[PDB]
Amino acid sequence: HATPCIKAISPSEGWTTGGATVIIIGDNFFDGLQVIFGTMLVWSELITPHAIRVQTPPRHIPGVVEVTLSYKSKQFCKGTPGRFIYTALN
Amino acid sequence: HATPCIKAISPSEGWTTGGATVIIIGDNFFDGLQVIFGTMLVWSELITPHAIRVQTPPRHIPGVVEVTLSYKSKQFCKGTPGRFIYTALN
Ligand code: EMC
Ligand code: EMC
Ligand code: EMC
Ligand code: EMC
Repeated sequence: HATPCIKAISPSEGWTTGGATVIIIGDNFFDGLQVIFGTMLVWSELITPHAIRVQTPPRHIPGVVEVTLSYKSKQFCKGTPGRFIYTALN
Repeated sequence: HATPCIKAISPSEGWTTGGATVIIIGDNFFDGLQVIFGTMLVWSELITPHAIRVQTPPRHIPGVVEVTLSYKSKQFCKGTPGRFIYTALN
């Protein structure tokens, strides 16, 4: 299908303080594609039609989150969500 | 420990004629790092310590290649190399 799809993300770990640049790669990306990162909608930008750059949001609490894709307030469910582990320095 | 390594490549397939923009994600990337497509070495452009950008070199014959990294004429090899598949239009 031509539905947006995440292959992998790097880095897949980051501090709770956030702000680190994450690259999401996969299939069928387009400008306007929204990225949802631990439930927060983040600013994003296509590097190519196969790569997206986002900054990690801050997160109150350490642990695994999902990275998913959405457009016009409607999420896509093709494939496997990106997985990102927040860690606390503290 | 601090060694450049490939997690994934997007897209992982290209035409034998080369020139395609490819994003490679991983860890420990830096300025001046080079990429080997089977036997062909190309330059990269750093995006973050976790992603680089290359243009695929042409390959005379279609097929699967191992993708590895290099710096100062010295190839790295940590973990599982990347896989890129050349396809012919003909
Ligand atoms: C299911 C391939 Hg991004
Ligand atoms: C978990 C359904 Hg997009
Ligand atoms: C530890 C292989 Hg990027
Ligand atoms: C041939 C695996 Hg460094």
